[PDB]
Amino acid sequence: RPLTIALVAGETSGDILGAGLIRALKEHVPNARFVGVAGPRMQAEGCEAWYEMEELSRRSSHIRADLTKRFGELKPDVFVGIDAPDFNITLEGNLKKQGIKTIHYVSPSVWAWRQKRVFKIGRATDLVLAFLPFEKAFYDKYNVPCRFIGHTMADAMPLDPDKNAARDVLGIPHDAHCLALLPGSRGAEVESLSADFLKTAQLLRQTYPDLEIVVPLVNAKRREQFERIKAEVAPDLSVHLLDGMGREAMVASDAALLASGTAALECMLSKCPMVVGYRMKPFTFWLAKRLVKTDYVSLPNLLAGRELVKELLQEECEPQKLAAALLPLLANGKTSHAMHDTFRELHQQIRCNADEQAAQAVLELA
Amino acid sequence: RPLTIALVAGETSGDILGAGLIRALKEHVPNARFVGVAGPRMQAEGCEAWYEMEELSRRSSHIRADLTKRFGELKPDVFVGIDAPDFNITLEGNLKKQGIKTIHYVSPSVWAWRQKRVFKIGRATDLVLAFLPFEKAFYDKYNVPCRFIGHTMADAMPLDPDKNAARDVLGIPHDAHCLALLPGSRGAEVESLSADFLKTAQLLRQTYPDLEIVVPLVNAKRREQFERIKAEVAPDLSVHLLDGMGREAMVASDAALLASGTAALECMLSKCPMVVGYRMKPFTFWLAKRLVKTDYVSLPNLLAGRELVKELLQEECEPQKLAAALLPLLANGKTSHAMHDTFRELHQQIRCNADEQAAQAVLELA
Ligand SMILES: O=c1ccn([C@@H]2O[C@H](COP(=O)(O)OP(=O)(O)O)[C@@H](O)[C@H]2O)c(=O)[nH]1
Ligand SMILES: O=c1ccn([C@@H]2O[C@H](COP(=O)(O)OP(=O)(O)O)[C@@H](O)[C@H]2O)c(=O)[nH]1
Repeated sequence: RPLTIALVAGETSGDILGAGLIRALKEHVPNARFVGVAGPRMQAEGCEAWYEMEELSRRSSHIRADLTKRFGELKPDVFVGIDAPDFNITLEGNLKKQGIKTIHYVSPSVWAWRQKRVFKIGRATDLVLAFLPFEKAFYDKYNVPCRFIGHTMADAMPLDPDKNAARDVLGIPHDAHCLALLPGSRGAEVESLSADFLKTAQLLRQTYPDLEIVVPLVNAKRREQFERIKAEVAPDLSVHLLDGMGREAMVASDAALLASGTAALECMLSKCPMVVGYRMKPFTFWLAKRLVKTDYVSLPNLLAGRELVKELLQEECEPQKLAAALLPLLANGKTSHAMHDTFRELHQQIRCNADEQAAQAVLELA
Repeated sequence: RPLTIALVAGETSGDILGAGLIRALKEHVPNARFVGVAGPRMQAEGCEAWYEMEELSRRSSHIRADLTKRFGELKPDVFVGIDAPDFNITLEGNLKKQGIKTIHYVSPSVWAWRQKRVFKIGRATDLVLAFLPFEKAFYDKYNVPCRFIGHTMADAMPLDPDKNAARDVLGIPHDAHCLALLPGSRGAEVESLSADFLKTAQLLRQTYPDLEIVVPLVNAKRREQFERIKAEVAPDLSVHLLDGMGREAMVASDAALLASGTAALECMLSKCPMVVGYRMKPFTFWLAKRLVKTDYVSLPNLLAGRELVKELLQEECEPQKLAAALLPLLANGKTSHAMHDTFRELHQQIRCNADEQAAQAVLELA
């Protein structure tokens, strides 16, 4: 049987990676066969599309079950889960259980929000392909086979971009200073940063009165959001509102002000000096930092030094798991009595007559 | 001169702490004088109100400037900043510069989101008053004088609450199992958790068909938000919607399902077994964890291993600071050229022909 590769892509970015992977493999094995969940680019390269990438939830669970069986029957030489970790990691695990060799393409950095998920990746995969070196170093800490392959955007973007050519595309004068404002691809980011970014540009106009200001907006919604904010904050500030074209804007500009994330890497490859501005809910940042630091989020467990009360976070905060955790407690029996007694002990440990303690602290210092 | 204490409270919770502190001090010094920013409870105990607590932004900056001068003239024996860290920490610093002894009451855990702010607290204060032991242990790590005084809520809540009395207040039958649902005091929490909490209760009704469900809602907005979600998720689930009364609901219930935060402590003091459910943006949790782990958030600095590009986060993401950071870059001179060359070096380090690397990884495993 000729080399047969199973692929699953779940988004346009993954379809691009998959098509590039197919082309490179056909160079070494022109007879290779490719099947799975394919977008139009993978299909154009010959990927058999059992399902369309756009089809990636009830339906998703059904597809993953079907692929688990079919890939099980097929026994492909390798399975490559292309990104889409919420779908592919579990699938990679199901196939590894059947002895099939699995690769996960792209570090699921956001998805792997806790140690337990790193171990899930390692158990589900024979190898992880990581774009960046510090991602490989991360998995090195866990004896998880990971190969640093470089970043495809670095292959696609030249070392020395043409600033003047980008300015010609955007109609930006070559003699003017030019500032790129990337308020973010997410609504939360745009809402948090757009006003401050506009005020920043207003301040800079005081020094550079002919400063060109280009604003690449990823989609119509984010655009309408930005115009709304601008109308209330800086109605008289003339700017270039662009539909996409963030790459052109950054290659063209002399500096960029970015929310953060993928833009900062693309900006680096554009050779545009940048300043990164970001703002997040302080309350949740504290919770996260609390968790990273202790594995807990709730005060009873911090006071007890153990998982005294059950904490179900993120994907574990789900009805079935919540109900299973509450059922022993609603029984109002032995378990509830033991938690009751520990609660009384901790209550006593922090019952100190704080008003008097504070009053004494004042009097000592005085 | 009789003992003279300066106090600043900025919210109702701080007014309660301040009034309790005033009463305890008057026990030891009935002639003591109290002045500053006082709510109605502090005033009732005799606190001279130079400003009303409700007045705590342009106006806030003006008040803090005025208090910096006046407290400077007064030279109070002690200044106590009662919570409100965004106002009081800077004020405590201004007064310490004048030799005045300062105490900050209540650990500013959320406000102190990074090391630099812990050092700010230590420089601004002679002592921090912390409700909880792990908060004191935190400041012990930084040689920041901190006194663990216990939690005032533990003083106010009895060790053995009366479940049946709370049920009588709420009209809950004594023979029924009762579940408290606290979907959160913030709109983001209610939106994220209300549906899953309702579905959880629906599942539990399958085992406890007479289960009472009490939902304490902090305000009318959060209430309207919850009813809206319930109308779409569980219109036929009968529940008790309460205006506040979270304490009564928890003392009364046999178990509680809580978003998290202050509720979990109050639930512990209510002797109600609990399950903590929480959900936050994965993307921002990763950023935070990224920062906690490295001090950076942007990919260029992670690749460089230093602050190659300026990152201005949270309170530093402000127009004046953003503009000052962009001005050297817009100059498009020596600095921009050095960042350009480093960008080209990092670009080369991750330009590896990833498609071919990935293809080779597949072929090896096959
Ligand atoms: O304010 C902005 C923020 C981002 N982008 C562009 O949007 C693309 C995708 O950004 P995203 O944050 O969505 O990266 P992802 O999460 O998809 O990897 C990037 O090429 C950016 O250049 C933009 O045009 N304006
Ligand atoms: O879904 C909820 C969540 C909280 N609370 C109550 O709201 C009070 C204040 O909660 P918060 O989270 O605002 O604590 P804070 O941040 O003010 O310290 C607490 O006593 C809780 O019992 C409630 O009644 N329903």
